[PDB]
Amino acid sequence: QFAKPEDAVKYRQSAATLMASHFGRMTPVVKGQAPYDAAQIKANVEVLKTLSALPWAAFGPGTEGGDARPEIWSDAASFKQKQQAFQDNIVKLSAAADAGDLDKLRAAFGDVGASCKACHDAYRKK
Amino acid sequence: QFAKPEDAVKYRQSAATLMASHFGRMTPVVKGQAPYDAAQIKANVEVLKTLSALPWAAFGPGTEGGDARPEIWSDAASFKQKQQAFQDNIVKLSAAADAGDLDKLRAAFGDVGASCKACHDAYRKK
Ligand code: HEC
Ligand code: HEC
Repeated sequence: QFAKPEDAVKYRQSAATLMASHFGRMTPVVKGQAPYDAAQIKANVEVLKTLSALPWAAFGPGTEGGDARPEIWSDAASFKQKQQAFQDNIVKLSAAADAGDLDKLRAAFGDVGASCKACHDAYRKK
Repeated sequence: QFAKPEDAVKYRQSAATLMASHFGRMTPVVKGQAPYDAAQIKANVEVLKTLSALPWAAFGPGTEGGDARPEIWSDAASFKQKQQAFQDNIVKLSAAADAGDLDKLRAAFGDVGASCKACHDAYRKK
């Protein structure tokens, strides 16, 4: 869907911006500093689920650039494993949210965050 | 969810970027220049539906900036009418996509595009 590689870069950076907001805005909830409203979090995690599927299609062939490492493309199966595992962790977060289980939400949230960081450590330029 | 107004601006601009991609990537389909796969479009319009609900919450109080006109806030009911009407047009696009009705999709697509433009004309700085 991208006329030029720059358009893919802009897309995936914007998807990442939205994911960071929808994930990070729950930090105060998981820490107990903001109240836990199960319906609110369920809805927010549904948005995050949709968003968290979006970046990967924007690392398509020829879309090199931004702060994306070339090993994303040269090690395609490994990068895929990381994004699929991240979305697996998102599924677990969804299950926790859908159940209205705060303890499960905290745990799942931590696992998601670790998966974001693990990918950035390997595949995002400093 | 925004620590500073700049964070709201960044969010809504990123949501707009993603909406522009998910809407605009259908242009070749509506024009017949790319093939129509009903399932593909149904899925894409579901993503667009999710995205198209997102910008409005990021024009919250104190989030003035970017290319957002101040009349967004001083005429709150009027701006609301425009975003609600836009999402109404998105619902019509969803119905067309879900039905697998290409003629209905073309028509709905045009109405959505007109709604984007009508808001920008009134509420987005040149
Ligand atoms: C690999 C499988 C990733 C996972 C999982 C997550 N992110 Fe990511 N992120 C990744 C890359 C390769 C890049 C660079 C993209 C580019 O072309 O520049 C990013 C970037 C970000 C950014 C910065 C966006 C920008 O402003 O330019 C943010 C804020 C970000 N990523 C956040 C984020 C979060 C919150 C994640 C988990 C919920 C997450 N990312 C996962 C690769 C990967
Ligand atoms: C008002 C109800 C709007 C509707 C409907 C749509 N858009 Fe919009 N858009 C609006 C404003 C007020 C702004 C400026 C935001 C800011 O603070 O700068 C925008 C911006 C955009 C942009 C530019 C984003 C950027 O790169 O900075 C794009 C690409 C955009 N809008 C696209 C877009 C599309 C495709 C829409 C319909 C599907 C649409 N917008 C509707 C206000 C409104």
